[PDB]
Amino acid sequence: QLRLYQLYSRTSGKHIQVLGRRISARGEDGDKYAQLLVETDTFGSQVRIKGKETEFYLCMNRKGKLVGKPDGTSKECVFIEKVLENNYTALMSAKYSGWYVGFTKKGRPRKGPKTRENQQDVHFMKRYP
Repeated sequence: QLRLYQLYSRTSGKHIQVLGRRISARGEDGDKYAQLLVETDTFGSQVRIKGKETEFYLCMNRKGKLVGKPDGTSKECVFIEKVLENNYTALMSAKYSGWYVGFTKKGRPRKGPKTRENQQDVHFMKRYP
């Protein structure tokens, strides 16, 4: 299943942007770089996230850095989607368990190794523009 939406960062107050190679969470509602095509496998656990504008996939490299890439074949470009008890959604790397997609209050992306599930930095709400 394919779906289109935006991811609102609990800490940054803005939406995730796939600007190209660079990833950020400073998108106003409706920002063209914040429109995300999200692919969900038949199990419902794993997702690929693609910026609709740039066509770059959101991925996490070995250094734990979030980065956009044109090629989304890598397992670094897959995330496990968890709806938490607090009703936010988190995105854990499928390649690097225990590492999460996250951002600072200024929308700067965080390093996987330095994250964990209970951090607000890694919490998101889904949004249908």
